[PDB]
This record gives sequence, C-alpha cells and structure tokens, in this order.
Amino acid sequence: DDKGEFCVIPKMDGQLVEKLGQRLLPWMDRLSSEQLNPSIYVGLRLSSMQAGTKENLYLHNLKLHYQQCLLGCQTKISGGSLALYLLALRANCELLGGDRMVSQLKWFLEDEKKAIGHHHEGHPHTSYYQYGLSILALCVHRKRVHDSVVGKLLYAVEHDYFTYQGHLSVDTEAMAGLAFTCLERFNFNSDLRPRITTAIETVREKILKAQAPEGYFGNIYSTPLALQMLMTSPGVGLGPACLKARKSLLLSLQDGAFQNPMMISQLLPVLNHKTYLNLISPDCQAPRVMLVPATEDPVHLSEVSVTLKVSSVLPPYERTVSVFAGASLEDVLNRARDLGEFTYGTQASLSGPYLTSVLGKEAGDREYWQLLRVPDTPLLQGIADYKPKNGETIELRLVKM
Ligand code: B12
Ligand SMILES: N[C@@H](CCC(=O)N[C@@H](CS)C(=O)NCC(=O)O)C(=O)O
Ligand SMILES: [Cl-]
Ligand SMILES: [Cl-]
Repeated sequence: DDKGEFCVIPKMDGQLVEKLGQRLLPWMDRLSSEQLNPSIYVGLRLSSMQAGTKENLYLHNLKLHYQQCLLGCQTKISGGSLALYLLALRANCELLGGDRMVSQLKWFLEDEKKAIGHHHEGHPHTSYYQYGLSILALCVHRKRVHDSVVGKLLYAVEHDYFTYQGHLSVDTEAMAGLAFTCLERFNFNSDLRPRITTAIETVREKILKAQAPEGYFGNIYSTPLALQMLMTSPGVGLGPACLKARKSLLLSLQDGAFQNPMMISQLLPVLNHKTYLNLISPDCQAPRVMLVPATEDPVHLSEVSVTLKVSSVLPPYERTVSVFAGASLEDVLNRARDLGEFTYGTQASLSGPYLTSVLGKEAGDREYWQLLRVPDTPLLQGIADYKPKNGETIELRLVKM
C-alpha cells in the first residue's frame, strides 16, 4: 500500500492490547439476562483474542435471552439491542431466515420511521444510531427494508442532522455509513443507489473533517466506529489519517482509557482490522489468542477531593467529598448519599449504569441527566467508569435531548 489508501493501525503495543482484552474477560461470566451484552460477543469474535468455551456459553445465554424477550422476559428489548444480537449470530456464522426476530426488527424501524414523519420533522423514539444499526443488522442477514425506511437515514446524513454547532456527532454518522455500505454491497434499495453511494462519501468526508489534531475522530470513544467506516474501503488520505488515530489510541490506552466493556467491544474489531461489515461473510475460524485473567492491583491508599453539584433541582445541591484515588463518579455519588440528604437512581444499559434520577427528580421523556466537569465540559465516560481527579467539580444537570 505504497500510496497510503488503506486505513490500518500497525505496531500497537502488544501488552496494552492484551490488557484491553483482559478487561472484557471477567464480564464473560456475568451471564444473567440483566447483564448480557451481545456486543461483547461480537467484539471478541472480531478481535485478535478469544475466551474459549466461555464464548460458547455466552452465546447460548444470549440466544435464550433474546428468544425469551420476543414480543418470561423482564425488560423490553429495544430495536438496537435486538440488532446487536443479530450481529452476534453472524459472528458465529449463523443466518436468520418467516423469522420472528427479523420481523420484529423491521417493525421497530417502521415505528421509528413513523415517529420521524413524512417531513422528517419528528425524531426517533430511540435514536438515529439505533435506526442505522438496525438497518445494518438486517442487511448482514441478507434482509432488505423498504426504501421509505432507508430514505429517512439518507435524508439525515444529507442534511447534516448529526452536526451541532459545527461539531459532528461521529458515532451516529459512522453507524449510518456502515449501514449504507452494507446496502451498497447487496445493491439493496436500488432506486436510492446514487444517494446511498454519495452518502457513503459524505460520511467518510465528514469523519475525516472531524479528526482532531490529536488524531481521534470527534472523541476517543467515537474513534472505533469512525475507524470501522474508514476501514470498509480504501481512499485518499486514509492511511495517513488512520496513523494519526493509532497515536491517539495508544496514548489513550497508556492513560487508562477503554475501561467500559461496550467501548472495548467497539475497539477490539478495528485493532484487528475488522468491522461489522465482516459479518456479511465472516471467518469463523479466525486466528485468536486465548486470554488469561489479569492480576488485580493493590488497594489505593491516597484520596481525592471532589465537589458534586446539582443545580436542576430545588433547592440546588453542592457538597465536597473525599473518596479513594481512582474511585468512580458512582463512588462519589455513593459517598454523598452516605453523608445524607442526597439520593440518585440508575437503570441498567449495555454500557453499564445509566443515571436516571437525582434528588428525587427522574428524567422525563426526551430528557437526560448529563455529567459535566465544571465549567460546562461533558464527561466522556459514565458514572461507573469516570474517575474524578482531585479538586474537580462534577455537575449533574437535567437537559433536553
Ligand atoms: C444515543 C446515545 C445517547 C443518548 C441516549 C438516549 C437515547 N435517545 O437513546 C443520550 C444523549 C441521552 C446519551 C447520554 C450519555 N452518553 Co451517550 N451515546 C449514545 C450513542 C450515540 C448510542 C447508544 C445506543 O443507542 N446504543 C445501542 C443500544 C442498543 O445500546 P443500549 O446500551 O441499550 O443503549 C443505551 C445506552 O447507550 C444509554 N446511554 C447512552 N449513552 C450512554 C453512556 C453511558 C456511559 C451509559 C452507562 C449509558 C448510556 O442510552 C441508550 C438508550 O437507552 C452512543 C454511541 C456508541 N458508540 O455507543 C453514545 C455513548 C455511549 N454515550 C457516551 C456518553 C459519555 C454519554 C454520557 C455519559 C454523556 C454525559 N457526559 O452526560 C451520557 C449518559 C449519562 C447518564 N445519564 O448516565 C459515550 C460513552 C463512552 C464510554 N467511555 O463509555 C458514547 C460512546 C459516545 C461517545 N463517543 O462519547 N447518549
Ligand atoms: N441525534 C443523534 C445522537 C446524538 C447524540 O446523542 N450524541 C451524544 C451521545 S452521548 C454525544 O454527545 N456524542 C458525543 C459527540 O457528539 O462528540 C442520533 O439520533 O443518533
Ligand atoms: Cl471507558
Ligand atoms: Cl433520586
């Protein structure tokens, strides 16, 4: 590739990548319906690493869970979650399909298309991220959806719906590009083909323009999906752009990034030069090294002082607490709660605990609790993974989606 047209990530530190995989390994034993994440299975299968027989047991439990929750299930499965399960099936070389899951995912897309409306003036009940992910998951199972469904996602890309105040929301843009790439390879939605092929170029160009001087695309956690999109096909400047991203990824791993299992599961494929598009026709005898358990570090003795602020409740709340150095924001919330007259609530997600209430105020429709480093810098990690530094002030703020 003397011309530098292929997006590659060469010469990654072997032990940083091993340790990244070892962070997923313990999660292979968390098999309850409340903790299963099909993206973990996909990410491991597309990676240079494996967990042996634990993978087969994980897939067995995924199958029982998604089969039980088709419309003894406990919580309603979103379209995107079912889509990730479809990706897990392809990672084991299994093909669906009148399949009930295929139909359920198609009807999810129909519901979201209706929410968006004929004038693209509405919004999905979930997100354009889940919309694109669901189109992609159907496509890799060789299943087409109606042009009217695909048109909504094309329109959003064509009208730059995922750029806000000049900043591209890279993850959703990249996911849309992955879906479009799959449609193009099957020649699905052929009446939309010129739009599809241009939109692939638009996504790639917008991703490249979102590259920061440091080398990440948007932010370090959007970079895995951005790299998937760039790796689907060679292009001018991709070699050089992806070498900058390599530098950013290495520095981030050295600095302790990528603790979150969902994020690890998005990064592992691209470190192995694979993407979700490999799930059309995947190698199911891929070369992968067995992971072994990491050794856990000694107890952290130092402490950090962190101020927790909530101004979207009446009366507002502010308290400085101390926790062990390396404790999470969740630990800070727990310490504040222990000190009295502070409460919070969460719900499970495939990314871990999602903050849903603070001081008795539950996020309503189209609202969420945003986590910020004062002043006004949104955190890049959620409560379980963000580790506050001494002297930081963290704000919880209820905002409109
Ligand atoms: C859509 C989305 C949101 C929406 C979710 C609501 C909706 N309308 O669906 C909104 C805008 C509310 C949101 C909020 C946040 N998000 Co967000 N989000 C995403 C996105 C684009 C897609 C998620 C999705 O649908 N996945 C597919 C479905 C099937 O999976 P799921 O687990 O069932 O989806 C749920 C969770 O993702 C959850 N949620 C969304 N984001 C986050 C982040 C964390 C850490 C957790 C625990 C949960 C959570 O909401 C989804 C719907 O219920 C991802 C992109 C990505 N690369 O994954 C980023 C992403 C997951 N979010 C991220 C972050 C950091 C946040 C926030 C912490 C930002 C902040 N500073 O407040 C908050 C969450 C705080 C809290 N209250 O706990 C990061 C996480 C990185 C990491 N290291 O883990 C990502 C990767 C984006 C990025 N590149 O920065 N998010
Ligand atoms: N509107 C988009 C989602 C945009 C979005 O919620 N982006 C959040 C996700 S946490 C974000 O701030 N992303 C980081 C960024 O844009 O840099 C969709 O429908 O998929
Ligand atoms: Cl992380
Ligand atoms: Cl609460």
